[PDB]
Amino acid sequence: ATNNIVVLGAGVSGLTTAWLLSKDPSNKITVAAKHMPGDYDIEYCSPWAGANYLPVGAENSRVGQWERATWPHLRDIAQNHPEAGIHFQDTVVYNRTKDKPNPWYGKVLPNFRELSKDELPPGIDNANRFTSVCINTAVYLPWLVGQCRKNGVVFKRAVFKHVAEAANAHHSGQKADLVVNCTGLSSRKLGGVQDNTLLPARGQIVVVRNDPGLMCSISGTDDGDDEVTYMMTRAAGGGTILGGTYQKHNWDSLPDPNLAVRIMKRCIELCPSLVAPGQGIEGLDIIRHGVGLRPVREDGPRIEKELIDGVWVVHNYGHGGYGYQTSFGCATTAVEVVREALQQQKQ
Amino acid sequence: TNNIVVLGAGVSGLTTAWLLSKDPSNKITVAAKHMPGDYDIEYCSPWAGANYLPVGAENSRVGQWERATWPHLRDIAQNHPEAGIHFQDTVVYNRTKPNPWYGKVLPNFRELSKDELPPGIDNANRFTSVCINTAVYLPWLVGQCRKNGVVFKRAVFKHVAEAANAHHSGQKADLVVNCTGLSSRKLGGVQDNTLLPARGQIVVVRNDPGLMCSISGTDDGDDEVTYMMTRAAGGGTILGGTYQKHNWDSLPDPNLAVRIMKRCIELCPSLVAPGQGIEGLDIIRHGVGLRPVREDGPRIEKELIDGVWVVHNYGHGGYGYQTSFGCATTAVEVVREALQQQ
Amino acid sequence: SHMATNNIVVLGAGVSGLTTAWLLSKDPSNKITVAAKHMPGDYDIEYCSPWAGANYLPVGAENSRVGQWERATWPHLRDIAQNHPEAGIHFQDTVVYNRTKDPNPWYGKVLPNFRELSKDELPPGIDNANRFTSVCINTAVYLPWLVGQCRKNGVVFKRAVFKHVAEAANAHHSGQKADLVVNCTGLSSRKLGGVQDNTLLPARGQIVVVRNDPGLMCSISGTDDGDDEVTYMMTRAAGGGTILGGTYQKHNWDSLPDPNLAVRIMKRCIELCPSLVAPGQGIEGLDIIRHGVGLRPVREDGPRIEKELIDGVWVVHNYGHGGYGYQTSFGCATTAVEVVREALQQ
Amino acid sequence: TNNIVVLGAGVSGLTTAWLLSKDPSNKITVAAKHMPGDYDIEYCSPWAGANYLPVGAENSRVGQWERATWPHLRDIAQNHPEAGIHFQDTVVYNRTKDPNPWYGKVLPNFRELSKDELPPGIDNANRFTSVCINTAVYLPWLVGQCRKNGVVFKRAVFKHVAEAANAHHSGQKADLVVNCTGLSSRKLGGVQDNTLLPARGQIVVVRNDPGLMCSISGTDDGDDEVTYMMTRAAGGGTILGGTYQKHNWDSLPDPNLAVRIMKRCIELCPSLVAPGQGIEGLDIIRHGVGLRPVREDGPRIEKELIDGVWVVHNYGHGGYGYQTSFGCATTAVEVVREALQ
Ligand SMILES: Cc1cc2nc3c(=O)[nH]c(=O)nc-3n(C[C@H](O)[C@H](O)[C@H](O)COP(=O)(O)OP(=O)(O)OC[C@H]3O[C@@H](n4cnc5c(N)ncnc54)[C@H](O)[C@@H]3O)c2cc1C
Ligand SMILES: Cc1cc2nc3c(=O)[nH]c(=O)nc-3n(C[C@H](O)[C@H](O)[C@H](O)COP(=O)(O)OP(=O)(O)OC[C@H]3O[C@@H](n4cnc5c(N)ncnc54)[C@H](O)[C@@H]3O)c2cc1C
Ligand SMILES: Cc1cc2nc3c(=O)[nH]c(=O)nc-3n(C[C@H](O)[C@H](O)[C@H](O)COP(=O)(O)OP(=O)(O)OC[C@H]3O[C@@H](n4cnc5c(N)ncnc54)[C@H](O)[C@@H]3O)c2cc1C
Ligand SMILES: Cc1cc2nc3c(=O)[nH]c(=O)nc-3n(C[C@H](O)[C@H](O)[C@H](O)COP(=O)(O)OP(=O)(O)OC[C@H]3O[C@@H](n4cnc5c(N)ncnc54)[C@H](O)[C@@H]3O)c2cc1C
Repeated sequence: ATNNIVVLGAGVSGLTTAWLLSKDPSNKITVAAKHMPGDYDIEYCSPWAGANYLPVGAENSRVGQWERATWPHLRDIAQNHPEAGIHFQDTVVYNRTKDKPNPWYGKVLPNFRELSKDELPPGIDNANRFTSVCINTAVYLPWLVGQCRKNGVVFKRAVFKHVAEAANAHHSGQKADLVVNCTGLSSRKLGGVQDNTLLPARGQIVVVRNDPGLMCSISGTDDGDDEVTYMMTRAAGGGTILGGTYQKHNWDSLPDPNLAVRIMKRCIELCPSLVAPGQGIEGLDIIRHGVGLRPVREDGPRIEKELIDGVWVVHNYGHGGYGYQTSFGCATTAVEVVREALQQQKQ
Repeated sequence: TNNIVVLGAGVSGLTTAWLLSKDPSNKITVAAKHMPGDYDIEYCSPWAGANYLPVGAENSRVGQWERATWPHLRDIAQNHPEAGIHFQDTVVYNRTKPNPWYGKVLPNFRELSKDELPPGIDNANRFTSVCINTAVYLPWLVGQCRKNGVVFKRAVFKHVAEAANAHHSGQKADLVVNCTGLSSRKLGGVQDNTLLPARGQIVVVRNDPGLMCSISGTDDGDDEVTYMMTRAAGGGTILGGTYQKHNWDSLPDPNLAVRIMKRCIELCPSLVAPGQGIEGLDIIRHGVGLRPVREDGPRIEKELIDGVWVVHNYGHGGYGYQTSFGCATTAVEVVREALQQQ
Repeated sequence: SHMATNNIVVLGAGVSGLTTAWLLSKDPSNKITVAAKHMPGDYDIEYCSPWAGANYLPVGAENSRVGQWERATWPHLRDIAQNHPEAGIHFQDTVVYNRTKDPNPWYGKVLPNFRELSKDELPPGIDNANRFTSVCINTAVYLPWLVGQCRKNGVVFKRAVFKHVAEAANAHHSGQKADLVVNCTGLSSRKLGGVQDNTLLPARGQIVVVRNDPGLMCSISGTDDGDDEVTYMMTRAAGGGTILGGTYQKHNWDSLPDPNLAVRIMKRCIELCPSLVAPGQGIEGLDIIRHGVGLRPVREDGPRIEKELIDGVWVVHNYGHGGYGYQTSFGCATTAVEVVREALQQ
Repeated sequence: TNNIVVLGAGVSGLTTAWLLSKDPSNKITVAAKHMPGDYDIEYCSPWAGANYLPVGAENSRVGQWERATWPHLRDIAQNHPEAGIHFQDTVVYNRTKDPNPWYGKVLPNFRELSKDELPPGIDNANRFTSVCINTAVYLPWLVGQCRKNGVVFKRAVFKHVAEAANAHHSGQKADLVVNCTGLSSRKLGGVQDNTLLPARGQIVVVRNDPGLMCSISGTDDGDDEVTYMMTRAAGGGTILGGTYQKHNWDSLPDPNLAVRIMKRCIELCPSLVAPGQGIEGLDIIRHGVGLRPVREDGPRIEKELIDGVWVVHNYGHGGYGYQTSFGCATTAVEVVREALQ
């Protein structure tokens, strides 16, 4: 007794859901996707990410629980599988006086300490230090492809205009029993879905060779509500990602030079160890610039079943700026919605 | 214990670092300007198809390196699907403008009879070779190095000797292996005047034709070729191509792209649905790399430069993946030789 | 009773901004600064004008505002084509096909050498076809030519970026606060402070620029390749190259040319007017220069030309020209001049 | 009627076409791959600043051409504002870390800076008025001038120079081809000039108007990096430079080089930004890279019978194609006229 599943999409959400589904021997799985790991394109968010684990959800929220559920998997991969491109990094988070002390992730993440009042920079209300992970997305996304392959997942280049078409793309040559929709921001335009609550949150990055040795971030800036500051160093020499930008309803794919300059200035002033004692922006050794669009949904991630044109579909999209840090938690819930959808299909 | 900096993180660098990492007396840093995940004109490896299609003559250095590399690639395609290499049926058509040595090497080798060969075609070979999804394989190689304790660092060097100061131990490296490819033309203390780019333009499509096919030449020009190959694990199909010596142009030419796409659908029509032309190709993107061609082929040899022992492994032209393990095995041999003198 | 002066800032340097600047400059009473983020010679998705074909081929209903602006614009364009070859406009023979899937249009009484194509001559699946002489603008010559025409009349051009329309009033070259600002920011009026026009939307248009000169302009009213895909061609004056189109994708901001869209544009164009290539050739006979994508500044109510007081500054809008900014330019610029003269009456 | 094909539409071709067009016995086709409005690394002209800042020795071919060029540029700036040429105040700083030039006798209000006027680390400095060309207005303006005189323009790619003689708008084989292909003369058939080489120049285009052209003799960032700025006429933007990299063909702007251009420029002339601002004070339009067509012997202006066609070359202008444009064009016309007999 087998189930033909097409996972539509090959970003974090598609790859993590396909991998977890593949652990069930009754699932025969095709990952069908327009863009694959190795691709850089504005329609494909996953490779643009930093990425790190830095919870943004409230303790009792859906997102918060998803973040909480994801950590043990990411820690497991970081501890046991150096081939996956995940490493542990010391992390500092600064919260400005113009604004949260002792967050829930303090009980979860290793080496959590709250910094003393005399250790705080001017303008900072509270700060904390802890161990978390930075994901080298360029190594990790193909690692997930690889893990899916070991469990017999077949990958296939495809483009669909409507979600129900994905059910005709299963490698068996037979109709899929279920389609899992991990199209992210493309679910805004995809037929049978057309989710109007989706919006891009544009994110510009500068990729640099300089290794500061820790992840840094501040709660806000004085450059505007949509210009943020963070940095993280990717595992396995992948480079340092300097950010950033959070521009809702902005679709612009091309790095803006002014914005790039301001990210770099904000970064070298937040964590000066990026550069030598005397230096400004010129001591950064830039690899490239980049821009992705965060698939922000009004109510956050949509993980639910829907019978669409006589095809059972389990959605798993709308992960905004937290798709990696919710990935395993979200994929797990999706695995259960798939089970539930097939259980209704069986009877 | 030997503090080795591998300068470079393309196929040559990664494959050599991996073979070196098998020796526990080696402490290995990979230091490089560009890493897997990067697309840049200075970084050839991501631009490759890539496949195994020998170009060296039987008893040439290149030929023996190609011969030595096959069992490594076969084993990876057989036993490690996570690496992004799979077996593919291959066709090689030879025009007018037979029994090649790889016929005794590659599985399922047959030569085509004249009743099967189209007009203007002299002879053809059919066989099983491999296609490498380089987007998966390059990071896989990073991962295998990582699993063996290899440390990866982002670095830029003006001079080859500087790499000896980038070792992750903090101590001065005993040896630097120069795996900088085409950058060894300008690299301090190497400055190799016999290196030239052979520009290669590609078209990346979603269409899976089920096989690799290539021809010995085209009517579109001396420097224009036809090949296609489908990458493993849904990596896409690579349509080629171009071999343009002393051409450094990083940008895809729209005219060359259309010609690539025209020649490919004519060579192997199963790329497209019956009666479709170029519009039938679902195009992912275009691409351009520069092959690091060297006149005397790959340079693998030891040299004392500014106190630092240097073993070069560069100048692999269009055949860096298909000589990777073979060249890296020679590099290891020369590394042990240079360390014994030390 | 001193020399009467009006300090005007024209905000924007695309066709709307430039044509309106030029018309205002012919009044010696006006002292004019053109302040703009992008200028002729720049390529950017925020700047629609250099992406245009561009031709004259009316889309407005006879008695509609757009239609009347189109009619008013032809004389100016024809005169420039007639008398000023330096401007990069030339006349070209033009054919339009109206398919059976979708007859004596008003421009038949305006444009020279017009004819209805016969019952015998209409190709399969076409209800009506018309041939006529119109104009093709080499935008890469014409936009800088308009800059030059403004400069002759002492218009000062200044690079500037504003978050709010009122800030343009502080950008006048005289050092004094502007009396009026002309808002010609096209699609950027969606986001610009004090304007925030939610009725603006992009209509993405992708082109292929080629070397091949068919010696005529030709379009069709629709295609088999979807509602958002169209077919046209025009050859720019003065060796400017041939523009192959196209695409009309509402609510699509994508700045990058899609290679599949490019191939289909070229396939359709090869079909519609075969003398692009030497017969026996397909797409490979085209000598491609480059690909290009622009976003047409579509407004639901068409072009906004009205006076508004935003903060202390009188503002005259002239934006929302969609895919017809060149063929309405002089018509629209004339109305704005009159609205400016209206607001200055105080 | 002399049927002339001018092969190429950068400064060399356009200026030469315009000069030849003033003789009514010439029927001229400008045939070119790339035309004004295009951006491509095979097309050098739109990547230029451009300004007049002579580099040739007093009695050299180049310096003579620079000298003869000035009055043409001065005149266009004086009487023809529509052409996008700008009079600009100019300062040239010579570092002590790295002399009364001949152009002191050519350019208006030239004066050496006094001892009190020299900044720290500066040996001597020259102040004068020169010209900045808005290449984006001026190139199309030249096309327009050619058009007014009956020059017809044709998009065309040729693999061999002699083929250009078949592209004449009359339909008859051209009496003469003018080779104005710049760096493309290295690969173009019948020419294949191996003394050509690229000198790569990266620029930053900014909105900030400093009010003057600033230039310095050298850098602390290595020989192949330079420092200059110039503001284009008619709101064309300010061009920040730069680099001079022999044999580098690279078309992509390198971000580290860009950052260093911007720092050197705000340090050379701080009125680019406001006091307190660094590189964030610069309002960037875009980055760009062109390849100067450097030739060993400088510009090649001579007749050559290639196949059955008379070819007058005018290429290899390096970083001085604009400031020698008219000088060189005039000589080419003389060479053309002779070749017709
Ligand atoms: C600058 C930036 C930094 C970020 N940093 C972090 C971080 O530090 N931590 C974190 O957790 N998150 C981060 N994110 C967010 C994270 O990148 C996203 O939430 C995540 O990538 C969403 O992945 P996805 O699989 O849902 O969508 P995608 O990555 O967009 O994948 C969608 C898949 O569906 C395919 N597809 C879409 N439509 C079709 C179709 N019609 N037919 C066939 N295939 C289709 C696409 O090709 C693709 O394979 C960041 C995002 C940005 C932009
Ligand atoms: C279109 C195309 C198709 C191809 N197809 C095939 C194929 O089918 N089969 C096949 O076998 N081969 C193929 N090749 C050839 C293959 O890509 C090359 O032979 C191979 O990638 C060269 O590898 P490399 O590691 O030696 O050099 P590279 O891949 O160029 O790596 C060089 C490394 O050195 C680093 N580096 C350089 N300079 C410095 C510096 N100064 N400081 C620090 N680091 C530096 C770079 O950042 C990089 O990490 C193809 C090539 C092209 C262009
Ligand atoms: C592919 C394509 C083909 C077309 N073909 C034709 C055709 O054949 N015929 C025709 O009539 N039309 C055609 N069009 C339409 C035409 O391009 C537009 O209608 C016209 O360009 C709009 O001009 P504009 O000056 O109003 O806007 P723009 O060209 O975008 O000019 C806006 C100006 O405002 C400036 N600006 C904006 N915001 C700010 C700010 N905040 N601060 C400072 N400056 C700012 C911009 O930099 C720019 O200088 C075509 C369009 C496309 C996309
Ligand atoms: C960053 C930078 C700054 C500069 N600043 C200055 C400055 O301040 N002052 C100054 O004087 N100079 C400056 N220069 C130099 C100047 O830009 C060049 O010297 C000049 O533009 C060369 O013009 P050209 O017409 O000879 O060559 P191009 O501009 O390259 O034109 C060559 C023409 O030939 C055509 N062509 C080539 N091959 C073929 C073919 N095979 N078939 C058909 N057509 C062909 C091309 O398409 C083109 O139309 C600068 C250059 C750079 C890169």
